[PDB]
Amino acid sequence: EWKKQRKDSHKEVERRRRENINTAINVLSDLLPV
DNA sequence: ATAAGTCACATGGTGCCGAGGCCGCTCAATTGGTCGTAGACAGCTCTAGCACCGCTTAAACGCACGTACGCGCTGTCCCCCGCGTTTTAATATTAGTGTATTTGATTTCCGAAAGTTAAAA
Repeated sequence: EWKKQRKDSHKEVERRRRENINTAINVLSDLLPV
């Protein structure tokens, strides 16, 4: 049924968001003096 | 309108910190069990006892009594000490050295034990 697929896709996009935040934090951290 | 998307919310869970709760290792001497032998015993016979008379006269106890002997006696000699005093040496403190003991690791020592037999009234 389609509703579980909707939930799975929503979960996937949420995970992508969560990963993007960490990637941005890491690349920002790599530039700092310390 | 709705698939994508951001977002916060809500719950997940993973990690580290005590901590009170079980647990692990060891040695005391108990008691469990088991060999083998001191122990009490099993017919026993005869020892030196200990009466059990049955004498004798050698001790012995009293009968007498006697110097010896005692026991306080008594002038007096003496000596011990109660102090008083100077001494006087006994405190009782530190001390490090100089063996004195000393407790590990053997490491020989040697006689109790197991044959084997010498000797033994």
